[PDB]
Amino acid sequence: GTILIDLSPDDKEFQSVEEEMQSTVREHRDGGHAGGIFNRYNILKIQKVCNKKLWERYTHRRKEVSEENHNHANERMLFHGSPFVNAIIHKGFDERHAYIGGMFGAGIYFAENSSKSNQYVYGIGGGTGCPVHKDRSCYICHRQLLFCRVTLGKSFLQFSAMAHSPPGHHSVTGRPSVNGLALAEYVIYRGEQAYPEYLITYQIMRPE
Ligand SMILES: O=c1[nH]c(-c2ccc(Cl)cc2)cc2c(F)cccc12
Ligand SMILES: [Zn+2]
Repeated sequence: GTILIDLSPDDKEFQSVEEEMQSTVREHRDGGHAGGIFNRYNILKIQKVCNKKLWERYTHRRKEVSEENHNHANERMLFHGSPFVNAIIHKGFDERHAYIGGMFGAGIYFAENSSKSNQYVYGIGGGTGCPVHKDRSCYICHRQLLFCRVTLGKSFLQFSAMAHSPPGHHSVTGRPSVNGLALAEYVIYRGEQAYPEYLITYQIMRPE
């Protein structure tokens, strides 16, 4: 049921998505080991992901959460990087897309920093890099990230350097508490709480 609709680079939607992608790159504590060395991306394509069934599944759950949280879904737009991006856009999020060894337990992880999600495009820790060159800092191969609509509801705040949500909460927020520049990360425990709205195709760019 999924179709992908290409956005024109002249479209304001393309432009606002590209800006969120570019402006949320930061330095990482691994010095680029997992995701590569770059300060910016070359955006090749942005597509809108359209699937009526998956959208209805998302809004149904969003309404349940909202009604449990004084009519506030606490919806964010967040990045997700995964080797399973092709399954996600066709079948939605589910337990198979969880990060089992994540620091907030087995759930589905999202980032405010696009460069954090970039670390997972080729697997946990960048795996072995691109399939063609075996290079985690490959500047040639095309990568994909999802920019997703995520319902957090009442989020459990974890201050910090598929399982269940902590009782009485709909998500967990990983607040950065050592790296002063890092943005937050978030975890949901039900795949119906995210919709994969934009597929972004890009390369990381070698600093000049
Ligand atoms: O985008 C993310 N993806 C993942 C991740 C996705 C799939 C697998 Cl198989 C493992 C980790 C993990 C992750 C994280 F731990 C923090 C912030 C963002 C992300
Ligand atoms: Zn490559």
